[PDB]
Amino acid sequence: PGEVEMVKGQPFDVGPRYTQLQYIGEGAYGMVSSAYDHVRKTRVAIKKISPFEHQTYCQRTLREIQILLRFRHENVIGIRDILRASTLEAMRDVYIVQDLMETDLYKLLKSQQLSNDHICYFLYQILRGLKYIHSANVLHRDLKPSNLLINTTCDLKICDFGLARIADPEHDHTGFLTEYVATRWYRAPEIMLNSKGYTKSIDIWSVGCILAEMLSNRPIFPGKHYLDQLNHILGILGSPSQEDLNCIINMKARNYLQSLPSKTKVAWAKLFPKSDSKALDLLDRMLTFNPNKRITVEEALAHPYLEQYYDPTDEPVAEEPFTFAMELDDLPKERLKELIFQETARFQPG
Ligand SMILES: *CCC(=O)Nc1ccccc1Nc1nc(Nc2ccc(N3CCN(C)CC3)cc2)ncc1Cl
Ligand SMILES: C=CC(=O)Nc1ccccc1Nc1nc(Nc2ccc(N3CCN(C)CC3)cc2)ncc1Cl
Repeated sequence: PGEVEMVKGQPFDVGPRYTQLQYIGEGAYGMVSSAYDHVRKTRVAIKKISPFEHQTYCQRTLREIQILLRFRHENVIGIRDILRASTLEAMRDVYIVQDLMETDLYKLLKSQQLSNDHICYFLYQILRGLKYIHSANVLHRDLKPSNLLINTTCDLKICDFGLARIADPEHDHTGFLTEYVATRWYRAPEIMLNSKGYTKSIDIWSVGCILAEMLSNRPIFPGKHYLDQLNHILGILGSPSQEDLNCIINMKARNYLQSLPSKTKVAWAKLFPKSDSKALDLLDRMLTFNPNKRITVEEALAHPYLEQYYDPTDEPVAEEPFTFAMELDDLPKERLKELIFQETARFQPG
């Protein structure tokens, strides 16, 4: 009693309110457990984050905490509680308490073919969530099936906001083949050509890839390495039009694109011969090569595919947009640590 429960050889020091911990899964500097909450008498998810040796991990922890404490929406995961030591020097890790969900879309797509009904309704919930996120000018930037939690009543919640940023269209440009952090398979084509992923179109692309994946139970663009990802995308979308090329003036990007043999766009109905044609039309508009011609989240919700669920009076938006200065990303990790201490203060003490 009063012990420190181990999860996979890692102490999870969340007693006495939270006990009976079981492993759920891991990310790069994070481990998630389920636990019993003795105060609310229910099982919860607890994420242990140990970020304070790396500036980039600190950036991501603060970013996710600042965003999720300020968001409240049915299709976005909430923060219920945060535990950390009483003093800054003692604080070596942070525990984020969240609603325990049954599964993720990744798991579900590995285990079963979805009906059209389920595909449609998951897509709607993803877009409903994303409307709220984008209404605060926040970009998720890492939407994929494993970042979509699902419970036993088919409720879906978006999670993992560690790579989120504010839409910043004035500084989106970068060079050809610039390094990128988000999961390769869900990266839009422009990430590899001229874009830092600072506009809302990059989340729409990822949602397109998720729809494709829900229709066929496999990733649509599974690149084996950075450039291969672009090549997979162009293999299906075909040779960009001249109008779309003329929006790219990075010389190396254009010359790469212009070196490829001519190829016409593959008909979605040929890749997805047994899918609803309305779903394929929406997929077409989400996976457009040119980010400027890609459908917006509002337009996607209004699309005929989602018509059984579409209800703009029941699709709320955030109070107010958010701002995060570029200079945050240059703060020493000791300063990020103090901001995480501050942001988590309102949940003290145990
Ligand atoms: C939301 C992003 C994130 O933290 N994802 C993640 C990754 C691994 C483990 C847990 C987890 N987060 C949460 N999980 C749940 N519920 C839940 C998710 C996944 C499973 N399975 C474990 C094995 N695979 C990772 C998928 C199936 C079970 C339960 N609830 C809340 C959070 Cl934050
Ligand atoms: C939109 C573009 C597209 O997908 N078109 C295309 C059409 C046919 C085959 C491949 C491709 N594209 C790719 N091809 C390459 N490299 C490559 C270079 C030359 C050739 N030739 C050599 C001689 N030529 C006469 C025919 C084949 C083949 C492949 N890398 C990446 C890709 Cl994505």
